[PDB]
Amino acid sequence: MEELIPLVNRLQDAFSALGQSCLLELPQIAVVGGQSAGKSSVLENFVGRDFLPRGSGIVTRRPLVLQLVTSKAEYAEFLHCKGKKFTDFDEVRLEI
Repeated sequence: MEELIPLVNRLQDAFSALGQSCLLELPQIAVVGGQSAGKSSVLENFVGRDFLPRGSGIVTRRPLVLQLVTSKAEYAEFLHCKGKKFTDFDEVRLEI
């Protein structure tokens, strides 16, 4: 169809910021894998940049909603970082 993924992204974003995500958990993809499965590398190969935390033991302690949008430019933005544009993906991991 046309504009389904970006539309639901807006819905997810709208549901994300006003914490009432109990109504949510609506259709979307959830990533499940062992610590040794290397699921982090798969995601990093999608973006084409390293931006996920690395360290001994589990580093991901919060559910990460990763919304990928095709664009000519390359940057990232956090909802809790209103208006700020990240161009350094090494800064992105540190922010997470």
